[PDB]
Amino acid sequence: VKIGELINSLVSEVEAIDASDRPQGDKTKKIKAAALKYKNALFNDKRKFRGKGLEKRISANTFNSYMSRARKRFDDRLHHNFEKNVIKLSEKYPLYSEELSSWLSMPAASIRQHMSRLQAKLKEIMPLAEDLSNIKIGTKNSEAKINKLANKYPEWQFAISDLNSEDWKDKRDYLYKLFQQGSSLLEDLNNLKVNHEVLYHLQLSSAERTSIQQRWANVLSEKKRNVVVIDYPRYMQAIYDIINKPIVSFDLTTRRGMAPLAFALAALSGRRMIEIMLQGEFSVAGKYTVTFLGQAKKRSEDKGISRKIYTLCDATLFVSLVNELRSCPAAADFDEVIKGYGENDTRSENGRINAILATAFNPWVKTFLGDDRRVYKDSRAIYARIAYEMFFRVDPRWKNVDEDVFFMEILGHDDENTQLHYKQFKLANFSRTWRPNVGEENARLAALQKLDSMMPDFARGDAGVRIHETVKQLVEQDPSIKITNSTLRPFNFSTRLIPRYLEFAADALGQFVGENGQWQLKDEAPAIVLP
Amino acid sequence: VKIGELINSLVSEVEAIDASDRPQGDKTKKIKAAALKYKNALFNDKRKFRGKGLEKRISANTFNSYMSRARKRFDDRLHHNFEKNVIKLSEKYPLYSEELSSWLSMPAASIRQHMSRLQAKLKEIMPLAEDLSNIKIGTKNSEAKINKLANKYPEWQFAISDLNSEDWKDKRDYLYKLFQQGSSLLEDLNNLKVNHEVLYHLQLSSAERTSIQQRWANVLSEKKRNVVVIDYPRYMQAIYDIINKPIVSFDLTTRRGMAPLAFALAALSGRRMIEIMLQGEFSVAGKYTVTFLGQAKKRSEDKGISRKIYTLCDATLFVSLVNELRSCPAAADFDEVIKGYGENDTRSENGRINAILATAFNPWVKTFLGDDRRVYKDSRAIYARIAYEMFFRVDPRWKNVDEDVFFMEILGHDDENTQLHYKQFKLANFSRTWRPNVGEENARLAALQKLDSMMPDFARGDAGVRIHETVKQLVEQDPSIKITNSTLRPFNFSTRLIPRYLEFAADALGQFVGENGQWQLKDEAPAIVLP
DNA sequence: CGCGCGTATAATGGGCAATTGTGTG
DNA sequence: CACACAATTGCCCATTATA
DNA sequence: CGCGCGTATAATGGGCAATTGTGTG
DNA sequence: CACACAATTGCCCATTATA
Repeated sequence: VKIGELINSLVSEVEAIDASDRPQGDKTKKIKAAALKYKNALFNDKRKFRGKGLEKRISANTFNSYMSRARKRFDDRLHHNFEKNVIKLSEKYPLYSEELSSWLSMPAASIRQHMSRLQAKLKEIMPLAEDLSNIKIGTKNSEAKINKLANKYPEWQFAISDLNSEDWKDKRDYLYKLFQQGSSLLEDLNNLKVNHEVLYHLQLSSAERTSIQQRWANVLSEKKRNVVVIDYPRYMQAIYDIINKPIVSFDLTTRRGMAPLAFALAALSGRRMIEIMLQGEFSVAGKYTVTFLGQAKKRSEDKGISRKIYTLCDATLFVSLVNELRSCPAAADFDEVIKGYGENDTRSENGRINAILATAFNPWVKTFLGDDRRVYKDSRAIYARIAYEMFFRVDPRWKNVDEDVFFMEILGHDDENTQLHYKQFKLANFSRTWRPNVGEENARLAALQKLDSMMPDFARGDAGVRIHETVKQLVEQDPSIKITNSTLRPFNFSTRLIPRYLEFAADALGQFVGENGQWQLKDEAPAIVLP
Repeated sequence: VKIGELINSLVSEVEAIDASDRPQGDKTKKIKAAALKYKNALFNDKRKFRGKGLEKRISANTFNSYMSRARKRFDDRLHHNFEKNVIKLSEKYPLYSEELSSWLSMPAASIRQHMSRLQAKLKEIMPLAEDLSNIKIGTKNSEAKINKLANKYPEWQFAISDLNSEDWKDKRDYLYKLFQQGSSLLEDLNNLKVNHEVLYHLQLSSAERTSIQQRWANVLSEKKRNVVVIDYPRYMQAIYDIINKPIVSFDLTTRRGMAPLAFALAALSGRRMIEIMLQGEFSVAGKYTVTFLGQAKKRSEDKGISRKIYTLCDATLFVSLVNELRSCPAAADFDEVIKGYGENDTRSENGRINAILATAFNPWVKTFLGDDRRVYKDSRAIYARIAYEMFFRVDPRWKNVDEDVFFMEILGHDDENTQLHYKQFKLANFSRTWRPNVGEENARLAALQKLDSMMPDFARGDAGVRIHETVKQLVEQDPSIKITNSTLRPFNFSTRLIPRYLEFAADALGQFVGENGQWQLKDEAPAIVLP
């Protein structure tokens, strides 16, 4: 292609197509495996291993991203030696042959889910048995302890609660059979190979993995040692000012047009770009709380669970702006953008979206905030700080839980660990009591001071006031609009006259000429407080 | 032994002794390995695998703790196939034969340190090369970028800064040789087996490991969902009250005696018990800051680094109470306690200490705080909360770093991850302005109200006032002392008279009789605010 | 963002011997 | 005061739980 | 407490075509 | 007003960086 490094797509299929025949072949297992590895080194090298110069090969990041891609291409395919095996275990472990055997003819997509769920259940044997190996099996304290502990270990309540009942001894010895069997099953379920043989060769390499994993580890470390202070009210204000402009007030016929609004909605809820723009689903729950579904990045739990999240302004107004944005022109292509551009588009549907919006949104954001350094996804980091500083010590929801739990749940994380990435911001001038503004107008006022004063004589007759009147009218509308030569020509004023005016109204309009056209001097102190 | 489950010690050596001959033997490698595994299953089973009932075997926790022990018994011993190998790599990679070969005849204890340091250095190639593969090797911007990047990657500055200098091309191509060689070295250094062959069999088992690792994961999770609120001033006070009692004021001829003071010192600095009691080393640095050395639990960096830590009261007074405690009787056995009790004592020197102090301190702590549930090491959790609530937004030390960095550094952790265990407490009524108290005396005052009033006629002559006078004198001393029958007999008062008095002074002394002897009604609201 | 592993300390309870506590002869 | 008997301290270790 | 791994999103820049901007014929 | 030429928008993708 044009400025491409690797013809990726072709490559990726050059193998999914090859390794689909290699397993199709009449030859058998021993050699097939021998040829699969082959295929991979074919894939592997092409991208970053052999016959590659230096400043022309892709990066470790681009390498692992592409690997994920190839690997993912086999998701729906399990190890050749799998089923053969699952059977062997049914035979080997009876009390678990209903579940084990219920797998076989099932999609891989849900075997994996059934196996980890089972592994999870089995992994709880060790502790559960230790708890019992400390409980008087007699009817003295059994009733209590049992119904307390039994109700403490869900998928066992059926065999636990059945200890102190119509039966006793025999139903007990039963468990130990579920134990000694499930305990060694796990030992085998853990060792059991699941995903397709190829995957085991489509891995980076200790060398490559280790050094990436350390690099990343370093990047987020320097990050926690470099906080960026934000001015709460300035920020909050600028956001509220976006939310007000009537939906029509701004252009939405361009991908960039919906940047301000997109970033804002994201800045108020803390949801991820994709979540806002596409698969997120909200419904009001209170003035500042809204229920959410469609958390992204979940390695399929399968479940379409809902989490109650905070909203930094009327949650109703929020759900409507999201329903708005999702409609206006710029956002209608989505049902097609997703479908991709051909058999060589390896991106995900969500990825296809990112291909469009990301470039449209980030640039706006930098201007919006002042400095460049930070991006769109900062709305999360920001939001999470606010939500914290705003509701941790107040909402009786977190009475008995620590801050980490808070960041986790508010973010949708499956462990309090990943929220270590979301703490790069510090708030300067925060008040649980902040409120927006009604308004004033530096702009028109200034242009006014030079109203009639020098407008009848600024030109031959009328002109002087007709331009000024126009410019005023035009500013009163958008107290933040940039008046250029192109802004006034559509109105029909002597071309050699407009610029003559701008050079004049230069200070009242707050514009200066840079190394090109006319611009607007910086307004206030960009939410990002300098060092 | 008496109530022991496994004769551990014997066992552990029954093998270090066996597997020391197994490698001594004239037979060779192939079979030796065959026999080592053998040895292990001998160790392994004896503790938790075969020929073991159920409620009589040890726990997964006791199992992994004991494994650590056995493993650690080989620390100073490397793989048989190691040296053989290190050589092969010197040959294989020249530019790294000085370091690789400098290993060989060296203690294992420092080879391991030399290898991870080298691995670390090599793991930085990937990124460093990518940075360069984006730098104009010409003298246009080289000087700047290079001296910026070169000074950014330490053990490379020698070969990096030497790019834009007396030389150019040849010294560059040099790096790529350090790169292509170090890059594949790592790939091999990572795969290289280091520690003794046995270790690879003295492992738990996916089944066993996975389920422990999940259990633990669960225990700390329920923990972050169960915070314990502490009353800042009550707590702080009770602590300051301990610090004041002149060193002589309390018994230190018993291990328990030094509990109050030990817990207090720990409560003021946030250091670990062992750190306080034995290997910690402090020197004042300011009113509230002190420098510390001897951080425990570090898997030898080798380095005796010092970290500046906070102190919750005069850091000078602090360092003196630590120098005090470390002396008084109860703490002098330490130089011998450490040596152990024989060849069958598998504990660590620090462990040997824990064997003594832990039981002596925890019980005091529970009474001290009110409820039982929590222990000694809570001083850390507490401290870290205070230090946070106390200095995060104030000490200009953390201007550009997030809370996690704070907890980390204040704790001595090697990663902001482990500080997720130290957040179980929440402070109720915290003020950066708290101050102790001068004093009052409910006790004596009350006993006073019943002074002469009814003392001359409380008994036959004198007695009435002589006992009361004594009891008063005795309380004025210790406004918190428990007056029992034994407290007054050494003074020589009619035995059938003391109890007659206590039954009387019962309410002024604030004592009641429980299901045994006389006790003291609870004082205030134990620092642990109820739910 | 979601999934996994071996080590170095602190904490709990048992079985005794010493000391605190009560009556009372 | 001294003696008999009830509890509670205090100890150190082998287990067991946590960072 | 300290040490390790594969995936699902968001962010950056290039090469063009369209539109904003300036002079001015 | 219409035309020539300077910049800046706006786009979507293949890379590359982050959670």
